[PDB]
Amino acid sequence: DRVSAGNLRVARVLYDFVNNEALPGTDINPNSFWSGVAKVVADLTPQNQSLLNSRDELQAQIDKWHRHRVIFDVDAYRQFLIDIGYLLPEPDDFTISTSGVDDEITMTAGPQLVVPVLNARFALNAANARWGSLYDALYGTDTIPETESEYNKIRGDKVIAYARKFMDQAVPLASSWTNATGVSQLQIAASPEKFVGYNVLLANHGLHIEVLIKDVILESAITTIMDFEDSVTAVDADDKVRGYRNWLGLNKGDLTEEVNKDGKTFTRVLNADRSYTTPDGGELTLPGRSLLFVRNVGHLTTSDAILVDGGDGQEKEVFEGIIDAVFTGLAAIHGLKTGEANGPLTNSRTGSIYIVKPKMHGPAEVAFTCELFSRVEDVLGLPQGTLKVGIMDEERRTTLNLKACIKAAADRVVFINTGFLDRTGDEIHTSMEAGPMIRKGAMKNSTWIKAYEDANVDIGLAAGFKGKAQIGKGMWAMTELMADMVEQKIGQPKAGATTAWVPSPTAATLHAMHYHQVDVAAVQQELTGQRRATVDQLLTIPLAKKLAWAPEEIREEVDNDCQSILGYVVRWVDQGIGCSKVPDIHNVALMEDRATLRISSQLLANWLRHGVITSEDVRASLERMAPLVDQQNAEDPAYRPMAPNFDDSIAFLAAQELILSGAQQPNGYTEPILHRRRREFKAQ
Ligand SMILES: [Mg+2]
Ligand SMILES: [Mg+2]
Ligand SMILES: [Mg+2]
Repeated sequence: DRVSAGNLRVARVLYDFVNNEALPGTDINPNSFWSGVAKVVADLTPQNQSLLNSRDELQAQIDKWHRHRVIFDVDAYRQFLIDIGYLLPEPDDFTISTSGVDDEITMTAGPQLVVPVLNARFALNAANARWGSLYDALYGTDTIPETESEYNKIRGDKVIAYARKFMDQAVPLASSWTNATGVSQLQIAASPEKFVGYNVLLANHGLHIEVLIKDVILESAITTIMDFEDSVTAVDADDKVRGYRNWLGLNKGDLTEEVNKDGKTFTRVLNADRSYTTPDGGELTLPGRSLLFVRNVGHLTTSDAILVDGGDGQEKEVFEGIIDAVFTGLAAIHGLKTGEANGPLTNSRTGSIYIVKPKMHGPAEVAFTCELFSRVEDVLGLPQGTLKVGIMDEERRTTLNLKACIKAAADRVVFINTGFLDRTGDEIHTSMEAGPMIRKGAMKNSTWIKAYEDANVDIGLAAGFKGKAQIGKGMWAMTELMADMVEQKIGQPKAGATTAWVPSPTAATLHAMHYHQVDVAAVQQELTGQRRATVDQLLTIPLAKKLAWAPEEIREEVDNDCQSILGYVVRWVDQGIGCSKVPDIHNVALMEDRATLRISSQLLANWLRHGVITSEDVRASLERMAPLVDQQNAEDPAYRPMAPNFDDSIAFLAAQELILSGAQQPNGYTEPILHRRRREFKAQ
């Protein structure tokens, strides 16, 4: 069940999906498509492999360098990084030129949702999360404490009062909103231009508020990243094709999903755009859906969805990132076109497609991404420059060369984002040989992470992002702890981030309040010109000093890390579920994703390498945490317990192998082990 398409031996499920579902309506001759795809693969594969080899070669050099330099000669270290080509010169100041970009990205500051593309139900909700009920968000979360079955009026009243107080912040009266006796320029029984329409529609900081006359709706997830990478499990052509079909469906605009509850079924569909009467009596139409990005995989992994003849290989698995650019690009044409075969809805209003590119190391790797995109646009007949790139700043070689990384994509970049979880994973792996690292929770307060976050913004603004491309920060992982999020996450817009990552539609609605409270444009303007971080700060390796930890602190870290690896991996391996809510050793429900795994496994691998803990301690902790995870999953009938037969569980062995072999994984990446182990489970 592979179709010969010249040099490509394509899994039929993929071949049929492309020819039967994706190609018609694109005006791309099917034979030209496969031939052109063959050629991109032939031409770009050697450079892809070469880039990966450079990764390994640099890491080998750093490992060796630390063998005797074990401490700290900062100057010698820095000059070594220069000599080996790890740290490259900063180019001169420039301004990005990226154009054809939507207003959601250039003009608006607000939340950005990330969702697993493989889950249609979740994807649909994510795309529809552009608008959400503040009342539902308040009532349904701990943002309104339970202090002091059916609706509860004493809660609803707190909800109403909270929204009222929010109204006084975002759309202030001339002379609280509470005292309003009714509404009719708008009148209530400060800035009159914040009345934009009715069907009552208000705008503050470029974001809409709708008061139903009853409820307050907030424009919430302005943009949404449909994720093929860390939040999904996709290890073969079957899984990939599920992902590509959902993405195709979102871009056609006809993705639907049946939802059955309480003996009733409703079909989930995409929301229409929203019409209003303007105050002059004219018409206004606003987007009903989040502007969609897609997160492709990075440069590392290969996929047997296509096996390749020619070049330097023998039926070589194709590079996954290459095929993601092709197939996510192809599907996204329908989100730009308006013919009969292209579905009822479009995504961009401006002729762009937005791909998030993760896990890139350094400017050559950004240049290669841009060439891939260029070659794909050629095969697809999209104008050059249509595939715009969201750059994840989440690898040390990228952070340290960030200005050159942006310049390498100056014509295509629509964001940068501090993917802080991967970035910490890379920090640990890169300096693995330097000595034992501080605890995961100490990393938050480290010199390097502070310079990483600040540099990103500075370099962004210095490259002229204000008004042209987002500057983003990272995910809030604690899904039930929304009072904490409303309290803490205001820090990101206050730091000049025009966007930050949220885990669900409800979190998007609550985080949107922060952008009403903080004028991110003015914050960005006050940041303009400032230089708040240094290369020497970034190069401060977060090594633990001696006598850093009482033995209980060591033990708390180990169990916490093992429980989190196990809770996430067991669902990954046994169920093919890539984004799980997993309760830590302190109880709290977290969004675990592959990057959370990278951090935990690398920290443990580092502690093992330097004798902070033993192999025996690791096994012991894993065995102790297994049944806790089994217990957490008990009410799920699809779950199979890991205990007591730990060595018969592929999931368990996968968690063990991530830690015990963690030091040998390229840059600490979890895919080689996880992909291997998921395939093993499927074939069992
Ligand atoms: Mg369409
Ligand atoms: Mg649209
Ligand atoms: Mg990441």
